[PDB]
Amino acid sequence: SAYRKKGKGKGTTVGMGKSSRRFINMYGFDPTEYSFIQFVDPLTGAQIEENVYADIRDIQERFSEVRKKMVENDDIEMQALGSNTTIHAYFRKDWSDKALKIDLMPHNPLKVCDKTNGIAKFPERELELRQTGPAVEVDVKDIPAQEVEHE
Repeated sequence: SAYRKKGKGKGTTVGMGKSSRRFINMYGFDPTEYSFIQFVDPLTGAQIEENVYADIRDIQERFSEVRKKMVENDDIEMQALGSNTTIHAYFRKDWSDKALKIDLMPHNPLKVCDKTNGIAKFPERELELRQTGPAVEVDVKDIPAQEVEHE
């Protein structure tokens, strides 16, 4: 008697795969809104936030600071004092695209006193506050503005 059972020969087919995937997502936004009139002085260059119902009481209050530093700094003597009425009003375009520059004056007109030839004016009446000058429209970026610089 005799027997031979040779074999038991099998194999294995294994196979895996690396599953690695990167991803990058980021999006910001600068939601800014501003609708008002920018007040500025022609003399030096004061700055104040005025609106449709801007009250002189306010503009005069903050103005005190500007004028204070001006005279304090000691730069002039009567350059600013010589004239203190005309104000520069900076308006903003409808779509805040361009910037309008219009100057305005107070409602306190004066007159000259003299008892000798006091009629050196043209034949007109109702002489009231007239337009001191035309308006200047220029892009906020166009005008000489100290654009903020990134840190």
